[PDB]
Amino acid sequence: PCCELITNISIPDDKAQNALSEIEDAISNVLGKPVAYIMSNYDYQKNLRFSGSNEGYCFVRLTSIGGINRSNNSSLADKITKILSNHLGVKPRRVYIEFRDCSAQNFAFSGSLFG
Amino acid sequence: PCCELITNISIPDDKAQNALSEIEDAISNVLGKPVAYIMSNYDYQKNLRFSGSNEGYCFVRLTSIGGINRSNNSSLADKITKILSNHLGVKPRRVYIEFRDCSAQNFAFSGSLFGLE
Amino acid sequence: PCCELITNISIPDDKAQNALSEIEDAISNVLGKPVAYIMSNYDYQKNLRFSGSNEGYCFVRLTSIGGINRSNNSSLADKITKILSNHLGVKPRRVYIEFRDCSAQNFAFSGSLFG
Repeated sequence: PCCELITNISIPDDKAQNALSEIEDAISNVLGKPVAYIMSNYDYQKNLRFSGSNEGYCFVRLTSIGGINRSNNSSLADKITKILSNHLGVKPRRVYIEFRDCSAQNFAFSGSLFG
Repeated sequence: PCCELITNISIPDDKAQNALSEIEDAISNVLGKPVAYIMSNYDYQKNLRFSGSNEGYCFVRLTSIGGINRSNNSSLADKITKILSNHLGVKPRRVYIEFRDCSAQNFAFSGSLFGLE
Repeated sequence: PCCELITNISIPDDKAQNALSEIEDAISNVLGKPVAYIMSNYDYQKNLRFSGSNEGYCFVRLTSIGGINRSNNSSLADKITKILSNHLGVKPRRVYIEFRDCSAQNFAFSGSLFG
């Protein structure tokens, strides 16, 4: 799975990595997908806006081959939002999360398709 | 909705904010979605290329829970492209826009999924 | 087509664009699409993580209106991974590629829908 965090909140690299690691743990726990396949990123975007302002805000896009369903999505939305509020100080009402279900045939690793 | 602008065109932060605000207004007008629900971003990507060169270019990805259809897409393609050319100086022929639909069950706000039930 | 490269490997702009040019060539060949239609990007993301570490890694998202299929995906997965290993020094096993199909109705160019 892939976890893209896009935020106008700035924290040092170790603390950014710490937050990603906790999100990775939640993804591992809820989806049951192996660490080997988990990607995460903290993309600092100074011009990011939500609700017509540049106030602190986070958007997460989570892409997964399966595991995208009401139960998992609700669990991860709760967990990920809490992690972000804790480590980045973002208001829960300034956190959006998108869940994307993708097909195995549309992914490649080390130059070959999963199939 | 989420509106991700990716461009190799450098403009001052205040001007980037102004352009994003105008795009937000167009999105609200066409899709009927309140600004309160709109995310937008100006992602300066200096090495972004189109048609084999690093010449001025904009790519926009617009994601919305519904409202993705021929009439709305056409209207927003026209409105957004005009805003970009005006504010950024990009040539319309170097503006790409992608439209993405999302189900409410696959989108969360304040730690909870959108939709009922 | 659009090819978004996201990587925690930093290289100078001239070298970044060279890698992109080679990727563009490969895309043009495999998908039978002229360079005129190809967008590419090199997005340096220093905090990007894969498999639980911040070690050198490349993620590629390739979006096309059609041309997303086993043969094309397989061929491009092979070609793009080789390019990235050659040009960026990344290990093939830390190259992850996502292929996306987009409808022509959901893409616009020059202010008008495709096309």
